[PDB]
Amino acid sequence: EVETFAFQAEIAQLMSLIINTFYSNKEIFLRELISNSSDALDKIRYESLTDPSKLDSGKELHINLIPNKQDRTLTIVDTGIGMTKADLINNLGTIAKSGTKAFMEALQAGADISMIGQFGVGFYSAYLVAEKVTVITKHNDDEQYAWESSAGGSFTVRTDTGEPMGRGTKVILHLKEDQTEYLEERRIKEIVKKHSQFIGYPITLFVE
Amino acid sequence: EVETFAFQAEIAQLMSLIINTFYSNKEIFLRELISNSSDALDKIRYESLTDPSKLDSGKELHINLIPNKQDRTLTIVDTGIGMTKADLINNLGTIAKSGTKAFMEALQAGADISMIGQFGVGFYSAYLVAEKVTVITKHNDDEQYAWESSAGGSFTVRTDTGEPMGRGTKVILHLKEDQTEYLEERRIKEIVKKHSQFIGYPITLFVE
Ligand SMILES: CCNC(=O)c1n[nH]c(-c2cc(Cl)c(O)cc2O)c1-c1ccc(OC)cc1
Ligand SMILES: CCNC(=O)c1n[nH]c(-c2cc(Cl)c(O)cc2O)c1-c1ccc(OC)cc1
Repeated sequence: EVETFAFQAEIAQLMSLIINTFYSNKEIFLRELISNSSDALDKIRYESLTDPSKLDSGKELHINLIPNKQDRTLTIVDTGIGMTKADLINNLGTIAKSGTKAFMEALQAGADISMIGQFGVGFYSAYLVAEKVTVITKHNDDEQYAWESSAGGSFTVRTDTGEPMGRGTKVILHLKEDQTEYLEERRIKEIVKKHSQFIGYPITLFVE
Repeated sequence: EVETFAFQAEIAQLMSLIINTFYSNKEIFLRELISNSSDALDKIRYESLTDPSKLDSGKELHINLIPNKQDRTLTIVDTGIGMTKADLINNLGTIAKSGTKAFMEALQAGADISMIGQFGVGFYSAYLVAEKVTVITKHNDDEQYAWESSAGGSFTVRTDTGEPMGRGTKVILHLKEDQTEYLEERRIKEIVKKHSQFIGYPITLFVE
């Protein structure tokens, strides 16, 4: 049912750098994950331009933000192109090995962690606030998978038989104990307004 | 030999807005075109991860900047994934119709033209400095095409029989008469250093 994989050495090193570096401006994770959602949404939209049946799995192109104080999770859902099993395994559709190398040569040259997205590995900023991350995804050319990691050098992939989602990607952030401010409506609103004001898809902040 | 197409109404409107709006910070075009080259390069690299024969048409992943004062052109070449004929026709692989709409709702809300790339239509900033633009491209799954436009509502596409390039995209900017500062080594260097310092591919500035 569940396969376990090792992160390539460079990705594991990126993940330790994000987890262990003292760095206070953690809120940029939300921008990186929304921006990722926007890229996936752009992709399904571009595909629908020549093949409208690509949208048979859902015409709505949007991003939802769902906080849950009881489970201590912030979930980001989008109706973008989604990922195949192979995409999930190859670093969630990123060029993360070379992107990590570039990012680290910048960090030497003075840059800081807020610029991680410029190197294509913005996802991993999720580990600034999350102790575990679960990625649930559905691409038109494959079944629904769940990817999951709590860092420490490994991730899992399983075929997800739970809630079918049609098409897209759901990112569930199991928040660190001292990071529950990102479940507060006021705070999420503030971050979205600050860093994500010109995203070309509706972003709905669910309430509790 | 040569097909002529009309820009969708919204793209034509974007192109008039870029050409006719008084706006002095024109140098951002280079950043947008390099960043486009970087995205294409990321794509061929991601593809090679699972199918290394994708790089049979060239293993080198780079961006060259070639000024020519005699022809009055700045050319940007990259060895990225390239575009099929259909990509060229569908707004150079962009979601330009919806991206233009978003960009224009931002311009109402106070944003300026330097943020065009946040809406996926950064290419068209080329018309801040160029009176004509020629895009020559080669994707693994198709032949070599040349796209061309001097705005005014139309572009052409032809199958390019001239210099074969293996794989990638070449953007040739026929500069406006008052915009020849972007052929000066000092100036191009300055712009690349300012706006394009963390691009994960070597950028070579050719000399004359
Ligand atoms: C290749 C076809 N699929 C995709 O590209 C895709 N599909 N879903 C996502 C995606 C990834 C993350 Cl991490 C996220 O938070 C949201 C997403 O939609 C992505 C995705 C993958 C890689 C990215 O690198 C910047 C950004 C988004
Ligand atoms: C779908 C497969 N091909 C590509 O995506 C592609 N190939 N070459 C380019 C490209 C486009 C421009 Cl305008 C440029 O200046 C440089 C490029 O490499 C692109 C490209 C297309 C769209 C883009 O939108 C941001 C950015 C780059």
